[PDB]
Amino acid sequence: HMDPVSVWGNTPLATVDPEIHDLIEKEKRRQCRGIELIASENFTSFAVIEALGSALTNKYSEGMPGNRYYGGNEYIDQIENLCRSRALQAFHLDAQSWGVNVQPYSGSPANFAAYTAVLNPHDRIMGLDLPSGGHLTHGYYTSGGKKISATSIYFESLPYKVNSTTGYIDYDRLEEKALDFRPKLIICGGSAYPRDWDYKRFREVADKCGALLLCDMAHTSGLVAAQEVNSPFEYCDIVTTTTHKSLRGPRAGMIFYRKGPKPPKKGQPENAVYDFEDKINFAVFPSLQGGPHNHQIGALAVALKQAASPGFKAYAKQVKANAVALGKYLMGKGYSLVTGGTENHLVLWDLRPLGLTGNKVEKLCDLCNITVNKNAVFGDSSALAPGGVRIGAPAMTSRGLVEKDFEQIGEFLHRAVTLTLEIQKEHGKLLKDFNKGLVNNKAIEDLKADVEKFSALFDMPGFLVSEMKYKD
Amino acid sequence: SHMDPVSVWGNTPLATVDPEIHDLIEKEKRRQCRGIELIASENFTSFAVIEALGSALTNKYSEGMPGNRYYGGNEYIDQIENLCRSRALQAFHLDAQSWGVNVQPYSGSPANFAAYTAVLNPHDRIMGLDLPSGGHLTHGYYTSGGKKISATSIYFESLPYKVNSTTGYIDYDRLEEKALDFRPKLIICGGSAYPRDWDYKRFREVADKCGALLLCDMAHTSGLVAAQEVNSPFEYCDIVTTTTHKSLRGPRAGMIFYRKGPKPPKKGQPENAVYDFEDKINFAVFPSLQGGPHNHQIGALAVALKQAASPGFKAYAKQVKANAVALGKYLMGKGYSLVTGGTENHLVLWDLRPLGLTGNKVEKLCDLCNITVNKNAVFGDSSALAPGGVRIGAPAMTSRGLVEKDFEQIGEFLHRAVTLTLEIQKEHGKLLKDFNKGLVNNKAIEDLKADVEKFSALFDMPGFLVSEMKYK
Amino acid sequence: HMDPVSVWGNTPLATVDPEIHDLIEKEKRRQCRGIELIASENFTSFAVIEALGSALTNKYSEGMPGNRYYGGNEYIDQIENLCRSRALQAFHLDAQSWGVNVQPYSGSPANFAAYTAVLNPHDRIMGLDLPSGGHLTHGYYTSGGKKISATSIYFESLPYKVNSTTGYIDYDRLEEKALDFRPKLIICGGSAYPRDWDYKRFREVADKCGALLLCDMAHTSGLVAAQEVNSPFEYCDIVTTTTHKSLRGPRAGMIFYRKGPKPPKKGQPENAVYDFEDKINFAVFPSLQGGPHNHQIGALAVALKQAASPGFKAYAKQVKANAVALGKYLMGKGYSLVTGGTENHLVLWDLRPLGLTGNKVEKLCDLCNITVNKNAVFGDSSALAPGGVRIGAPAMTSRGLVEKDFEQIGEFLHRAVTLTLEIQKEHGKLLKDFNKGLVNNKAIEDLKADVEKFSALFDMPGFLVSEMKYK
Amino acid sequence: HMDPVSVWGNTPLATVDPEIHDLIEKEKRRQCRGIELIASENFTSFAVIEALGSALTNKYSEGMPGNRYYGGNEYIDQIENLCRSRALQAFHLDAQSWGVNVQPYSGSPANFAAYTAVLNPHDRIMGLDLPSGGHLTHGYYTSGGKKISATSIYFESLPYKVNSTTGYIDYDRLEEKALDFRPKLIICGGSAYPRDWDYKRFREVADKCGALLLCDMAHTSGLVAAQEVNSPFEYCDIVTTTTHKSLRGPRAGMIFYRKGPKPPKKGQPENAVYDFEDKINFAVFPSLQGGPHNHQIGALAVALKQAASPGFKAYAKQVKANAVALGKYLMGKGYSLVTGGTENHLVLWDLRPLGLTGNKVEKLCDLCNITVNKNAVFGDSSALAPGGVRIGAPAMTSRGLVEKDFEQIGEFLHRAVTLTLEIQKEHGKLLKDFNKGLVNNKAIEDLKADVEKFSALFDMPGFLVSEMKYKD
Ligand SMILES: Nc1nc2c(c(=O)[nH]1)N(C=O)[C@@H](CNc1ccc(C(=O)N[C@@H](CCC(=O)O)C(=O)O)cc1)CN2
Ligand SMILES: Nc1nc2c(c(=O)[nH]1)N(C=O)[C@@H](CNc1ccc(C(=O)N[C@@H](CCC(=O)O)C(=O)O)cc1)CN2
Ligand SMILES: Cc1ncc(COP(=O)(O)O)c(CNCC(=O)O)c1O
Ligand SMILES: Cc1ncc(COP(=O)(O)O)c(CNCC(=O)O)c1O
Ligand SMILES: Cc1ncc(COP(=O)(O)O)c(CNCC(=O)O)c1O
Ligand SMILES: Cc1ncc(COP(=O)(O)O)c(CNCC(=O)O)c1O
Repeated sequence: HMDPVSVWGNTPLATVDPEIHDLIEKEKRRQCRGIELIASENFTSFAVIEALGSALTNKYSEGMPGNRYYGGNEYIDQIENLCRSRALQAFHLDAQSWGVNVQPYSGSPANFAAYTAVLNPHDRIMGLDLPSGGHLTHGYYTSGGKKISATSIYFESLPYKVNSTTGYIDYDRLEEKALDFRPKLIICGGSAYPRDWDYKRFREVADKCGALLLCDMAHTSGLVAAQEVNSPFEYCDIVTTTTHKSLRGPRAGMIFYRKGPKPPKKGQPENAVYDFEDKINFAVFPSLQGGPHNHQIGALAVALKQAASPGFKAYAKQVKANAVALGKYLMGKGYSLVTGGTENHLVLWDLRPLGLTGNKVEKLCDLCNITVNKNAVFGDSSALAPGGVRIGAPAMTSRGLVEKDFEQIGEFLHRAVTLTLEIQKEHGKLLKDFNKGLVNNKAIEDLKADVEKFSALFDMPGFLVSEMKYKD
Repeated sequence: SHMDPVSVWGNTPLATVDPEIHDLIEKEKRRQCRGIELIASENFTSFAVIEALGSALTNKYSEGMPGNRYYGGNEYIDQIENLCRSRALQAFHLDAQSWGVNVQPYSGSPANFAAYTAVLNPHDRIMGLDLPSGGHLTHGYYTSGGKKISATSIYFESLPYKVNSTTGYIDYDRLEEKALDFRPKLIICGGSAYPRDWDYKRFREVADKCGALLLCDMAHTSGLVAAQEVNSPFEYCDIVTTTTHKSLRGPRAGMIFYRKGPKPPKKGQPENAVYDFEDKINFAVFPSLQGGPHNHQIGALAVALKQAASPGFKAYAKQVKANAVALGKYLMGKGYSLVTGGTENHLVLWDLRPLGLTGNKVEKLCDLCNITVNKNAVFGDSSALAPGGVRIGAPAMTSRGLVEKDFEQIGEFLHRAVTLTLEIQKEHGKLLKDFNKGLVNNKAIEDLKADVEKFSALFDMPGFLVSEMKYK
Repeated sequence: HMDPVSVWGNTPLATVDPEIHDLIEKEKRRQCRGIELIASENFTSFAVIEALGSALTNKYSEGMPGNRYYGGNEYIDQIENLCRSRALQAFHLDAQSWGVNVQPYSGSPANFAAYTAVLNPHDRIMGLDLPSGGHLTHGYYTSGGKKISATSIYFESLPYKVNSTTGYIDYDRLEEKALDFRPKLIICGGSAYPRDWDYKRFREVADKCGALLLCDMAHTSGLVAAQEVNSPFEYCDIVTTTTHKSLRGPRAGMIFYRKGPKPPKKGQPENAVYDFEDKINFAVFPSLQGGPHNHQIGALAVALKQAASPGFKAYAKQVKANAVALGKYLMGKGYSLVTGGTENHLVLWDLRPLGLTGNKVEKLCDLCNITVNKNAVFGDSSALAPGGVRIGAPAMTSRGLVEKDFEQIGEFLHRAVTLTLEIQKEHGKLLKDFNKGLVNNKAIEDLKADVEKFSALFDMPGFLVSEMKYK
Repeated sequence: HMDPVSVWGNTPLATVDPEIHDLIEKEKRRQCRGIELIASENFTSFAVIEALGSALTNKYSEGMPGNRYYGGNEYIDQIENLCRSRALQAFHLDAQSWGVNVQPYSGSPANFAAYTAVLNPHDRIMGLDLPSGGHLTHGYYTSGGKKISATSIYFESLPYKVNSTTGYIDYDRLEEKALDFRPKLIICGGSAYPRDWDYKRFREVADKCGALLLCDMAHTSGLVAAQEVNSPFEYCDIVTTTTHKSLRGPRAGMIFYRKGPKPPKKGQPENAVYDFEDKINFAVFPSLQGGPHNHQIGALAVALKQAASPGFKAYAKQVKANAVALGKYLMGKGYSLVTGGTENHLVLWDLRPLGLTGNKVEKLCDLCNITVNKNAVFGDSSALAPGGVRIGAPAMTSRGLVEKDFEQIGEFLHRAVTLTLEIQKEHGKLLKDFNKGLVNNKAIEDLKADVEKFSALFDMPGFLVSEMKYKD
């Protein structure tokens, strides 16, 4: 016999799947009881989460609002239309000059669709090299010639790099490379670059070589919405983004593109108009994706409303201030930060002067409930044991931490790195030897206890701590 | 210019933070439980799945594999993903020594593109079921006019195989002849609108004769496969891809299953040869194509896979098939043309061309009656806007507890709707603008809508509590 | 010290390089003392040869006449212009409707340039499958999936086949495949197809799937010039060819292409014109080739004047009549010819009913001074030991042989295949065992002697038999 | 009736085709009555020409000696074997360490086959940029991004350039580009580079990036054979060449490749052997070409015997001395030569400091029977009106000219450029205006007459002037 609808279909998770329920409750506790510093993470709102976990998941809605491949989309269409209009509003865009596709499943799908829209297979792209701070999907292949991202397989990549001494983008080498390589598309924006971008110069280079210019603002999108960093929309043809990083929304992607009359250009006819909209929509669907994830789109619409608020503007300001305060504390202890500071939400910490690799710092921190990620820095070839760790402010800022709290985070990090060195000095640099120091280390247990005491006190968005299964 | 307290932006319910989106979700909830939802790729998932989907799991970056991540903090995410993978193998009755599974694909189209990228180089040759014959977009779809539609016909070289134009069954002889001439690297089986089971044994014989890999995309029928109610592709295929939101009744996600261990003996193949899909498939998903896994989808999928392994789910799958057959017999008794003259799965494909109708007209009129279908290509179609068919599926309404007699009532509603569509076309014209005039103040549409809603209200509804919904 | 110009630069080959001179003299004797049946071979004229071996070899002339990348082309331009105009005249083409590029180094370069002009990498082509009679450059990959020609690597090939029982092109399967595969270019013409081509049906198929239509007439180009087979120009967008086969010229290629207004077609705009010329020229140079080989172009101009003569039409008629007479004799002995005859210059002889492969027949024939080539027939997978031999009439017809002489050739071939069977019957099918039967074989010696006696009855173009070193 | 064999087949060209015969005789006179300075031209020997115009043209001989697809090759095989063996001898190569394919129809076919042998479509190559002196087939696309050579279409090119101060290859910039772009193949050798090549440094760069190293020695092959320039064979994996430039043979190409045991390398198994031979042969045939041109192969065998002689070594020395003397004379008049001199057979003359383009100098020289070619120099973007002219010594040296005669050539060139300036000064820089000065110009007539008077006296290889139709 079939189970009654109520039994399988309405019973709460806690009863249907106690194993998964318990693991989610353990993860909720973990998010509360640690210092969460992954620069691409955030804590999104309960309101976003209620839309994300909703009956919107049940609907097939391929196509565009008002031109679907399925019936039943009267309300899904209104949700998607509201999501798109709120996206334009959040970034201060005129709807006659910009459009947006909100269907990409995540950031990497958004980028691959934007590229597919404007490029044929094997067309040439240039993005920021991964060890210089660019993303996998900006054309990443290794210095050993190994193609990693599919954006280096289906397209031809030549990454541009930062200056090897200052850590800032080398705009002169960018121009020289672009004039030699003749890319169809230049990508700006990054995953681990701690400075703002001269989009005007990128536009000058793109015009000189006849390339399209795309900005991937995934990491700093929340700061862009708050008008706290340079706006890529002033100079770029296409702007892609994720929505779950500094924008504090669900996991999703968006592709913004110019519409309407083109600016004057010698060699271009008069009354010319942009022609990105149809190509970008087609690339997302039917070229690459299938059904939109409407629960993500609904959740994203919520997040875009929240991003347009004065409270969100203050949040973005505080993110930047917290990142600067943390960077200043770390440099005050003698640590090496790439570019010697930050203009955004992250710092990239070069551990090579200490004789450490980022995997060791990440692992020790993780045992202490300090959540970071090892990260490539300039010149790295090892993804297993890169030379850096990357620290971001969005998630802890969302819990209400201010500059003095981020100075405490700096001291926790300083204690963690000091302990990592002590373990390496005692047990060795080989990872199998280093790991011996991670067992029954009283200093690790004591640092973990201190971190938990610090972390547990702060508020947590997304659920009620008073209702959670694990309060200790 | 202060930040909002965490409680205000971060803990307040959706109903207060975003009344507009809340109201639209409430309207969509009513729409889902007050009409007859017949899109064959839709289902109504459980509340337990939805609670995992809307959870703190959305906040985590966890690129890599369990135990080998690019970020710290994955102690519990790793346990959730491991449980998802093990439950996936268990749901399909697979030995872990012989099969593995990647549960990170964001959806079905991402799963297929990653599976192809794993085993194919750009421009390698594929053969899948042609879209008008019932195959999916991602099976290499380009049109009979030569227009490349799916990226699977751009980045790879496609030659679709077709059904027999008179019987509607796959033409296995032309499949073999085509494969021996075209020499594909990969043959794809499984479909989106094919109403019969698949001779996987014959597909394996063809693949062996031409040296191809064999992949089954069981997206639509995966729930039936898990319940052992249709042929298992795992007996004969190298790789099996699927979505999880169709007959499997889970969240929107994809999975890629692949063989592991020793290869079966083959002449010319060396002794002790082993499969080598695992590393390539994992690498294709990440870092080649995707970024961070969507852990809330993975957790929700783990729940759905536990639910799929139950005796109640097997009974559900049996009932889905029985309902589809009863609907088909009812429609054929009236004279309606079903491809292959019936069904062996969860759907029927209905050719409207003998009536002089296109599927967009039927879909539009049905929608006004709260009967949710999709227009669908049938053999020989070239129009996606106005195809010659409509596709009807049993999973969603079967999940509301409907049995055969209820599906006969659905058949009568569809007969009434198609009759009304034909009557409107006879009175108002075949041109869409003229036809549309017949949809205003149509008393028979209103009567049918009222009858549909009264019938729909007789049944329970999974995923949310009807007693608590805003629009009662 | 440098050698004086007269020593290194003006002294004849016979003194500068006796080894190469002696080998050329032996090759000259071989060509006029055997029976030369390779269907793609001919004996070109002394006049063609004099232009081929000339100071034209010294010139760099990249570009087009009147638009060169080098100085000094006052006369090279006149030679190339005359070659092009004579090419159009030889094929009865109006210069308003057809142009031609005469720079391709050979046939395979001509085809690759024609494809490059109209296709992007990986665009789809369909040509006649090699075992069905098509050329390597028509998209050849094997039934085992191994890409052989670069035309299956840089482009995406789906070959069409002959009917497995009749040997004629299966036009219904061609159309069905083209509608499914949607090629950008369909190629017709072949290397071992013994029948004429329904270019009209090819045009109907090409129009149904929106493809360009190209004919590679390399083998039969001489017959086309003589209006002795169907003209591909009536229906094809592009016609490629070699010049050294039935056309009886130097080794070179040409690409003909339509110019001017396009014929009426639904959907295409009014006043639309062909746009092949610039693309085809650019593909030849600077895309693929470097300097034209002006000695080949000059020699080609000579051959094209000779091909337009009344004597050449008579030659082309005789080539066809000789091929038919040869095929009739062979079938009268019970041999299996693909399609049961011929409409062109060649026959394709299926040896499989005899239990032989073409490599054995080719090898025994070679020992008798009967020059053939083993050849794929339908279903073959082995290039080493294919199931057929291909026999052509152009070369021996150029020595003046007529039907009764080709009947004697048929008898020599019958003797050779009989001896091949006798050796296999005694020594077996394994090649190493078969080869043992070729040592001190008195019947081989007798057949060779009869072949040389017969071959010496006829004149020889291209050089004077009376002046050759080895008489 | 057919024409008798003697009539069509044995009658001399002078009777069969008086039009073509007369044009060849006019061309023979032109070659005698001018100063022929195209650096890629030569005057080959009568002995070469007799093999080139021979019955060898009649033979189909696809395959390799002893492994043909046609009967009848008993003597063609001996000719090809002798050509190959003499090719190895002429370049002082051990047959156990090097092989050679002598079937390429010309230089561009040789290069495309060599690339096809070792590369897949879209693999990466780096060659000398055309304006820096590289050949079309070294990956030429323009600074405007226009793909010109098929070697920039079927493969992915990134050219390396000369240093703008010195005019020599900038080896550090080559290394930097190679490490960023990661080519599969690096090409050295050139068409208009007036200096020798540091093959040792090319090998160091290739090893640092894991690339194959190919030298295209087409222009200087005669100097290489005479051991008068650096040997590429010491360091390159593959060496391609034409045979009609300084080698003084027929128009043809050759591909040399390493064979036998590989040199010691960490990260490579012991007893490793080279594996180029079969791939190179396959690329030439059956991949790209059809029947070999046996008359070219026979003529090439003759030329290779002649190239191995002591007289040819003296010729190669004289070519270099003549180019130096010419360059010294031009620089003494104040002209600008790229790199300030030459180490090979050519000089590249930058006309830009004069306010001239190379098309004007070429046209005026051509009217005076001075045969040159306009040529790109560093920074050029115009193929129509490039900034230089290229001048070579091989052809006139083959007529017996020595250093003092090349000083006279320098004065004729000086008069030509002086006249070009005077015409431009009077009539203007616009080509239509400049062309007005080329009509009824007494100074052009006097220069032409002086050139003819000078040129007519010298000997001419390849035919007997005493027998030519036009002696005035
Ligand atoms: N500048 C930057 N930092 C970043 C990212 C990025 O895209 N750009 N990431 C964006 O997510 C994460 C790192 N993601 C990476 C994924 C794969 C490889 C990589 O090279 N993998 C090789 C080597 C593996 C190994 O040695 O163990 C491979 O997978 O084979 C590197 C980084 C986090 N930090
Ligand atoms: N350094 C160098 N010099 C050389 C050659 C070479 O390959 N490299 N050549 C080797 O043979 C000749 C020049 N060949 C060339 C062929 C085409 C174009 C080119 O860019 N053509 C464009 C633009 C034509 C136009 O503006 O009129 C085109 O064809 O569209 C340039 C040079 C002679 N000198
Ligand atoms: C600049 C940038 N763009 C796109 C993405 C991709 O988003 P998805 O992971 O949702 O595909 C990232 C992810 N970067 C993750 C990190 O820096 O840790 C990114 O940093
Ligand atoms: C066989 C098959 N495979 C893959 C997919 C793709 O799943 P996503 O939409 O999640 O990308 C579908 C979707 N088919 C939807 C339908 O038939 O209506 C499908 O039918
Ligand atoms: C270095 C080089 N390589 C190959 C070639 C091609 O040879 P073919 O033209 O036979 O294809 C050339 C021609 N260079 C001619 C010139 O410099 O004027 C060349 O200079
Ligand atoms: C139809 C056809 N096309 C092109 C070619 C190529 O010509 P080249 O060999 O010059 O590249 C051939 C050669 N066919 C040779 C044979 O059938 O024996 C051919 O048969």
